[PDB]
Amino acid sequence: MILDTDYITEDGKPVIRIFKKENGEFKIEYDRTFEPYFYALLKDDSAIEEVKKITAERHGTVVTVKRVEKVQKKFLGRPVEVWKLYFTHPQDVPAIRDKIREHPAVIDIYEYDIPFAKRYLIDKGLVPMEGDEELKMLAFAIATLYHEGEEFAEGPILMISYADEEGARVITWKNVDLPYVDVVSTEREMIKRFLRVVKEKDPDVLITYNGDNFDFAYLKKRCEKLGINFALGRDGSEPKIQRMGDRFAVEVKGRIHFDLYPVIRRTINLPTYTLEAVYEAVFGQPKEKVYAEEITTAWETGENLERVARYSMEDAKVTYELGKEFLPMEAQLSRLIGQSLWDVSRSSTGNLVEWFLLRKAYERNELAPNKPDEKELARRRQSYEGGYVKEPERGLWENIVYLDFRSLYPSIIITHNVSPDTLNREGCKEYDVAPQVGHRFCKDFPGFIPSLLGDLLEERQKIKKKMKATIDPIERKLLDYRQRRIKILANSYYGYYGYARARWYCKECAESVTAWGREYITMTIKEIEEKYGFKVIYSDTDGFFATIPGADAETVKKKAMEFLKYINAKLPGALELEYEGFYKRGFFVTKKKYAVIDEEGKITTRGLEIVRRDWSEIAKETQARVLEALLKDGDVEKAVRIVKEVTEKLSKYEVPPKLVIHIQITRDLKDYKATGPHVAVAKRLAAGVKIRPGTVISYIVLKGSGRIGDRAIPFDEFDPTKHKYDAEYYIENQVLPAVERILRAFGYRKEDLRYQK
DNA sequence: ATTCGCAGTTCGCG
DNA sequence: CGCGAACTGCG
Ligand SMILES: Nc1ncnc2c1ncn2[C@@H]1OC[C@H](OP(=O)(O)OP(=O)(O)OP(=O)(O)O)[C@H]1O
Ligand SMILES: [Mg+2]
Repeated sequence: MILDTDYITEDGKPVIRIFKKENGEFKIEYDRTFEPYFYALLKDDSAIEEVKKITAERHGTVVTVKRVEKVQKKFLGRPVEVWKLYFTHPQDVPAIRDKIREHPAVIDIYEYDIPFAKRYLIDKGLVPMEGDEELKMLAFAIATLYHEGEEFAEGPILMISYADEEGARVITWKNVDLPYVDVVSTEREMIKRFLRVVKEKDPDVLITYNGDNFDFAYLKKRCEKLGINFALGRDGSEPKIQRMGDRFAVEVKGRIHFDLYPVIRRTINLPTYTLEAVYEAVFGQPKEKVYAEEITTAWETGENLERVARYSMEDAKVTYELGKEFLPMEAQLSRLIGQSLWDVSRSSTGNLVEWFLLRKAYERNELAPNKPDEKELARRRQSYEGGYVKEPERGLWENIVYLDFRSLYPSIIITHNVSPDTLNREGCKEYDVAPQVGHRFCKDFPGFIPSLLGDLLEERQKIKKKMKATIDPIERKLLDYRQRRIKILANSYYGYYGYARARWYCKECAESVTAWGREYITMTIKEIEEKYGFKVIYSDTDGFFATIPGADAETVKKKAMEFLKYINAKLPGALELEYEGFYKRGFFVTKKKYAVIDEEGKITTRGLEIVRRDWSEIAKETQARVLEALLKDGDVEKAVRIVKEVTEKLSKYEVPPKLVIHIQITRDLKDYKATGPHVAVAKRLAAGVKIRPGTVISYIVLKGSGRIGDRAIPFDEFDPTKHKYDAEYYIENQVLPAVERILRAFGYRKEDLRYQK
């Protein structure tokens, strides 16, 4: 099982390093034979010798062209012969590719911007994480002595806990008597103790939670203080850090640093991403949280250190369980894209498509295009129209059915052969003309990209069928996450057409897939109203909510199933309309804001203020309560009593202050053109932190009139006595708007609700 | 740093 | 105050 790939330089030569474990043994393979290259299209084959003389220099040493080869490639399905220019070192290309393209005898060059490590996997035909090997893995987490100081790693690490299959152990240098706690002399003795354990446990996957930005960054800066060689890797190297765009990540060579934080962010969407809520949302079991202020206060006095070692023991055991459930999900995802697990688990969806097509373009012998310069990327500022959101029928309806298309946008690409190489190809015999935009796509041959999208949806349906055949609630819950990732990955190919930095950028292909679907969802809605006589309530892009105004649930289900028989046969190719779910009652506020319930006791909310992160907890709590009462048995008279019991309770001072709103800071400190209630909290207290993009600023609005921007004052600087809370504003700006937008369909102009006296 | 459609707060500002 | 620009997060 190829774990990862790498390359180093020995005396000006490249040495590919293949990290793999096979038959239960770790092994490194070195390949000094592989050679970098990039293709060049020439006007004539007589001017190749005058091109074989181009010379540059990287660091004061001459750059030449090693070997030259003549191959036949296919540019967007068009045959072409380009010259393959081999070089001695991968870094020779960026020093000479710009001098070669400026040559008057060349037309253009391709495949000059690609990592030499990923090039070895694209060529040769190697897929990481491919095999039946059982990977030995352990998770670890650390506890720090954190005062409210300034420097990052000024406080020492107190206890490094780790957990594998044998259990969770803690290593501290303080007097703690527990079965799983290892006591050492000083902080230096436990860091070298952790190295002794990592080398002894022999793991291939190092699991951490936010270890990219904290743990490895903390242990490193702490070893700078103690002068310790943090040789974690199989190669014997210290954990290397690579900056990804803005943030950074840490890799351990010879192993796989599995940071669960970037993976779980995309896998499941939750209000908070603390390890307590993640373990609760995945395993249904509560986990306690002790804070650094509680840890520091407990370590200074030397008392209550049993909980700190108990909490740290939980962090290692919880991280290992999570890292064990999500590893097969990222292992297969690494097999699809064909790159290292460390890259795939933390890279964007746009790069996963980039790595996948480059591997396929080498199989199809397709010469991949290039990324745009400033000129071409400026042309791609064009926008297109896509998505038909129907104005919903405001009010409460019953016995509603949600019939949504199954992978609408990818199926349109597969069925209509939507591809840049099929777009307006003059000469073919069969065309598929797109609505409104008028683009036509050749169908004589399977175009590049639709042929790849077919097998991706087959890998998702296999996971969908495993869910039905699985009785384990947690094991089937992970499969729901896997089939959901393939859905997001498939639609990324459609958005990849609209991506300005995409190699296979085709706005026409993107605008056509949006032209379709808009035609399909409007066609499908009219077939339900004119025939069968459904009352379509609201549609977004893939489906709609339809019902019969008076028929019971039995008639609506049967008639909807017959409608599925009378649409799928009419829809061509991969286009299919499926029965996703029936619902007892459902409220539709406005566009993309609605609530719905199953026949079984549960509530599903989409777009409403409950899911919004930047709202007061009382606004989400009350809105969920008035929704829970409405969908259970109507009883709006009882729901109105709920909207008044909190406003009257808001007259007196609130419960221990919820009413915390959360808005992170985008842009950069002062790059704003307008300051709201937050940002003003960032403008103040800035002389503070770096105020880097992505910092949540939670404030509390108090005092009285005017601002807003001048009435907050966050949460860390709050006092219920000297700083009189408002107990208002939230009755007009938080709670009441998120509620009136619901009850207004019943005839309440907010004249009711309050007042006293 | 896949695409676009979407409701909404906030408020400087003639 | 009504309207628009900026800003936030969700689908
Ligand atoms: N991030 C996205 N960007 C653009 N279009 C998207 C995105 N996610 C989805 N879409 C597209 O817009 C809607 C549609 O995603 P559905 O919620 O309707 O779910 P499925 O149909 O894919 O999969 P199912 O049958 O429910 O199992 C998808 O085509
Ligand atoms: Mg969805």
